Parts: sequence; C-alpha cells; structure tokens
Amino acid sequence: MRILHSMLRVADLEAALEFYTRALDMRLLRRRDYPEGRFTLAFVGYQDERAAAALELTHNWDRDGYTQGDGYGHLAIEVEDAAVTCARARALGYRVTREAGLMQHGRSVIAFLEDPDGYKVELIQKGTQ
Amino acid sequence: MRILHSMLRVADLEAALEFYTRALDMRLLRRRDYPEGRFTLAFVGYQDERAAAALELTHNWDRDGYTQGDGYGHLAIEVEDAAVTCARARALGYRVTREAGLMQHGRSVIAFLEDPDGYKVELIQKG
Ligand code: NI
Ligand SMILES: [Zn+2]
Ligand SMILES: [Zn+2]
Repeated sequence: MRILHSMLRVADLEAALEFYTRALDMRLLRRRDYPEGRFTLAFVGYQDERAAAALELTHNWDRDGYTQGDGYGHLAIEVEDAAVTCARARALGYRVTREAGLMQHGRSVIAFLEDPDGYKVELIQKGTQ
Repeated sequence: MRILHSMLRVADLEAALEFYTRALDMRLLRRRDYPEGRFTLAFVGYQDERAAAALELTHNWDRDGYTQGDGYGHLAIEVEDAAVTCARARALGYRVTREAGLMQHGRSVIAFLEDPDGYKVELIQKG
C-alpha cells in the first residue's frame, strides 16, 4: 500500500501550475483536460507518480473559486535551504506567510508559503526535521 | 526536494487514528504533544518518513470541530484489492461511496472512504 496523491481544487489552473513549477521547482507529471466533464486535472511533483506521492490540482471550467475552511492544513516540502526558497517565492511575487526560522518550540528550520489560491505550503529544511 | 506530508486537522485524534490504522492499515510512525501550543501531532503512513510522504494529523486540544471548505479534495491510497478494503471499512462502520464514469479513471468504479472528520480517502486498486 502507498499514498498516491493529495488533491486540491484551484480557481486558475495556469496560475497554480506557475507557482508549483516556478516557485517550487516541481514538474508537471501528467495533465488531463476533459471537455466532456468540463474539468482539468494536473499532477505535479518531484518524482514519477509510480515512485512517490504527488500533488493533484483540479480545475472545474465553470467554477471561479472555492471556499477554504480550517480543516485542511498544508502540504509540506523538504528543501535544501528554506531562506533561499522563501527569497525565490518573494522575488517571483508569491506570498511568504512565515519567513524561514526555527519552529516556535524546536530546532527545525521551517517557513510557510501560500500558493495563489491561498493553500499553505510548509517548507522544512533538510536535516532539521 | 521531496513532498514530506499532507496535514489534516482532526476533532478526535483517537477516532482518527482508529480509522487510519484499522480501516487503512497505516502504521503510527510518530506522535508528539506540544503543550505550549496545546496540540498533538500524529504521522501515519505505510513507509518510513525518510523514504515517503506521510499523512500528518493535528489535534488542537481546545477544539471540538472544524469548518470544512470546498477547496480540499481527498487523499488517494493504492490498495491490493479495493473490494476487500471497502468490505473491511463497512464492517468497521465507516461510510464507503462509489463513483462510476469518472473520466480520469477509464472503466474503473472508484471507492471513497469517509474518515471520522468527513475527509475523503480515494482507493486506487494496484495495477
Ligand atoms: Ni506539517
Ligand atoms: Zn485522486
Ligand atoms: Zn480520482
């Protein structure tokens, strides 16, 4: 058994893909656009879907946005240097909600970004987790 | 770089753990109280955290529930036999929903399990 993917709904799929690929260096693993169902799916990640869990982004062509609640948390990504990843996001015009630094009560170097839809991305510096 | 985990907030950690460990056969990899923040984290998965992405569960001690929006989709898991997993989940009293005709799943009918907090788990049969 294995975890295959986490799925999120996005208002603008191209804006979403630009964040994941440009700010986070993920690659587009697979994209499928169904005119019969009026939706598109896009799987983004770092390794092939056969090898690791991916992020699935869904866009319903006739929806203009979604309502976020407080149940869903975040997607966490392991990074070489959290300050460097933050500075890249900032330079690209994306939201850094918590700059790289030690976790409130711990020794892990963490940062938080928000993607264009407002979903939280937790960055955890390698070795510190 | 790699994906480390997806995090969901849970109203009752013990109920959530009962679902992920018994209905889904996940292993409790790590769990820790953070008394200063008044929360407990639990990490459930199938492989070691250093090797694969896990599911992080947050239980806030002063909360009884969460307001779910319509943005979050589901977590998908690969299973040996979906029919066996569904039957096992139903025996345990969890809701199973099945969807036919999903364009991205070809001829397959896809089962979704509902966890105690109402989060959906998509079952994808291996092969
Ligand atoms: Ni986390
Ligand atoms: Zn899925
Ligand atoms: Zn699906």
